[PDB]
Amino acid sequence: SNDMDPSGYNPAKNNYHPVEDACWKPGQKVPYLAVARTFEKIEEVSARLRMVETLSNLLRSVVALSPPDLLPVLYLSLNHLGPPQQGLALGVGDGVLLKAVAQATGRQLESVRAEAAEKGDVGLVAENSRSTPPPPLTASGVFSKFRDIARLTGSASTAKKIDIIKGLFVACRHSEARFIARSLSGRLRLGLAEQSVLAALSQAVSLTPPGQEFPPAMVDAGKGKTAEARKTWLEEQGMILKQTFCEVPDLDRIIPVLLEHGLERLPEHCKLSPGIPLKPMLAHPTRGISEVLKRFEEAAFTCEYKYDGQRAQIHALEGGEVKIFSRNQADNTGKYPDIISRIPKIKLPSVTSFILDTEAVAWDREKKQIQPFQVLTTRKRKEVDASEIQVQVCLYAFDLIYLNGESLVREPLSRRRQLLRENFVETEGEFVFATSLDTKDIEQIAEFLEQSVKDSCEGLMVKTLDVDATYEIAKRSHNWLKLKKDYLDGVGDTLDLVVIGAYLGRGKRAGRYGGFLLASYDEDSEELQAICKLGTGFSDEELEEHHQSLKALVLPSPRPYVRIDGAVIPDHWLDPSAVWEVKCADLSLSPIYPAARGLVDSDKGISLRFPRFIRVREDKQPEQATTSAQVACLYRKQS
DNA sequence: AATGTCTGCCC
DNA sequence: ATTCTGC
DNA sequence: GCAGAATGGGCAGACATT
Ligand SMILES: *O=P([O])([O])O[C][C]1O[C](N2[C]=NC3=C2N=[C]N=C3[N])[C]([O])[C]1[O]
Repeated sequence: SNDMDPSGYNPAKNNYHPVEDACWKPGQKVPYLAVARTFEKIEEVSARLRMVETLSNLLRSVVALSPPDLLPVLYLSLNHLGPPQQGLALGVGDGVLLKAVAQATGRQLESVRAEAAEKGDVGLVAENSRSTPPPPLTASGVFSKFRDIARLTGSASTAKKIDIIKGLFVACRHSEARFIARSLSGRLRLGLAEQSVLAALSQAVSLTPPGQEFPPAMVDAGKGKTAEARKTWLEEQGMILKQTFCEVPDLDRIIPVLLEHGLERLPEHCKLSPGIPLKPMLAHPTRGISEVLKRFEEAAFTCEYKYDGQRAQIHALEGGEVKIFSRNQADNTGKYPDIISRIPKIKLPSVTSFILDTEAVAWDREKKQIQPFQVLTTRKRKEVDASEIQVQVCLYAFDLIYLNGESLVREPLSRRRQLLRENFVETEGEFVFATSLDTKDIEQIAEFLEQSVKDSCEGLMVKTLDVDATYEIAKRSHNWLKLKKDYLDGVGDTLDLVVIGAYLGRGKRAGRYGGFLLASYDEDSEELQAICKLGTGFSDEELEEHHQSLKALVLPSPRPYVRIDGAVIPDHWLDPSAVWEVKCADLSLSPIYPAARGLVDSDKGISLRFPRFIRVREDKQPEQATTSAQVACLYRKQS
């Protein structure tokens, strides 16, 4: 009966009925166009609550009509390929994608490239493209082609990905090509990501319980509730799903349990366990110690060195298997044979399993001192052998999430940290507890902040010990504070840099400039040397003003005294004129930027770590910008 | 063999 | 990673 | 304050090209 064309699917309508308002039939694969139309409706709105309801409508229809497609539809909505620990990646960026578009349309790659840049969205290019009879795309078919792309490996694999991609585009109808392309480029731009997908899912399976006989007698379990009881109930079901997901961020595990046992019984089937990465506790920036004392009020807190390495979530399973996961739940085990072989040394004989929250820091065993993050990044990644490791690592342990088969997630940090100290064993330069200070005295805190930089850290992490001090990400994901010198007004490295070029903006930046190429003044050669790009720190209004004043400085070709070497050629070369104050966290030795090359190193120039716009220096012309010699001086002052 | 470009993921 | 902003 | 979307530098690895 339901022969509604998916082109008319409207998951945003009032009084959405999961069966009758779907654009597909019970037992039919969810059409990809149904997902694209949901994306369109989500795009058109800015209230996340409207977005969540719209997605929820789609999901309720999937649960009611096509339950096996729930997982692909969710992954499509998250724009992921599977669980984060499986390390599946498309291996497709704008390069492979635009080359695929060019072939599907007959156009030259430069033309497509130029249009994508101007429109700021590869989706608009693929959609408005003449594709110089295939069945309609389904959600699971598209999902599975994405996974086919990601699995393609070896010589000629790029051509094989382009072929799959072209096959997708030739079957696309209406808005499908826009979202296929946006999916492949990695930016859906819905205004809706993981938190809203979770809210939509918990809402969907609460209103339309999975697993009923068809047609479901219970299509809207909110209908018997007052508005206020409905809100309270959806919030509680949502919290169940979110807290479970933060401990087990694996839809492949969660969805079957959801579909079979329902959401209220989810915690009984999915729990934190070693070997499945969990979502890490994150930190909010603070702009000074006073801000720390106020945000925390009367809560006792501790300060810890903020080490400059990579987060390493170390799992030791019952039975001895050791896994190491990144901050993003990627499996880094194969990267760290040195750490696996040192686990025996770090725990008492009674420790049978754990999840440790640590920072892996590059460590010079000769000098017994910390090495910079840049050195850490020269470690091999895949399938590393333990004897060939050149850059040793020292683990700085700061949290214990799971111990001897018990979750510590609801334990306050005071207790988790005590359990860390009591059950684990320090070895200098191999595994040590984060340097810490428990105080509320500004003097000691300021001094400790100073000491951490002198001890080659970035600053401090500040964490309450007992008040709201648990590790429950679903309750507050940014429960910690980070205090870095470069956050403090007038403390960090600031530079005055010449804007030499602009890059057309993507997404909401389309039609203006999203980034800028900046240069220092090389006094000796009287040239401007590219030092970094810049794309954060301006309000939207400033960004519109920058575009409006700088488009008048656009040059057809660059000045001959403007050296950019390996930096990305700007979309618009700009007459050097505008001078901007830029803050950064650090200077780095750069493989591409020419700024100050030969003043520290004969071949490498210098770039900025985490540059951000502070303000225009309308009082300066290019010759008053920070010089390359000063950039070198700053770099050496880092020691 | 060597080099250059693209990508994913660290921050 | 930093930063901005509509809700 | 959340959640999301803009955006930064730079590495190893995987390919492509020569
Ligand atoms: O938000 P940021 O990504 O800048 O910082 C969080 C990040 O810092 C790392 N870290 C180092 N030392 C730490 C620590 N986190 C928590 N406690 C201590 N002592 C860690 O990798 C975080 O992800």
